[PDB]
Amino acid sequence: MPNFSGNWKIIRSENFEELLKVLGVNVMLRKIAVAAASKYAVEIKQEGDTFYIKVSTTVYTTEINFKVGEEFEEQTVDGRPCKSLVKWESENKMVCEQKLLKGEGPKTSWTKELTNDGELILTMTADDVVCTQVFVRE
Ligand SMILES: *C/C(=C/c1ccc2cc(C#C)ccc2c1)C(=O)OC
Repeated sequence: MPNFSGNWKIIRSENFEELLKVLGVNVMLRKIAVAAASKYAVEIKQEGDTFYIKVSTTVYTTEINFKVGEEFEEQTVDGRPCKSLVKWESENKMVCEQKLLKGEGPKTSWTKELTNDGELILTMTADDVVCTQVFVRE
């Protein structure tokens, strides 16, 4: 029974650098971030409403655990602790609204969707800007 469960590898990444600009990241780091983003792998274990997600590059890995509908702490795309909450939008799309623990900055959110043709699509939004990363089953 195919759901979000599996090992995914990035095949495209539109607007990553623009998003990091909105998050105040300096040019050079933006450019390295982009280079490193072509090696993004994602591992998802899913049972019902409940998700384990590991995202790794060449040199960094992180894990989140969440239940749909339950608040949890994570990091934004610019690595600040935030409050996060995930809701379904349809059978195989979910959206996440984030609010900052401490401090001021852009409105962030993200979405994961499992298309009919077997891709995983990730959007990440900072204010006006929308990054789109497409993944395929490893
Ligand atoms: C599930 C997930 C994956 C993902 C992909 C790319 C990311 C880039 C950065 C940066 C900088 C942070 C987190 C990423 C996470 C996700 O939910 O991301 C928000």
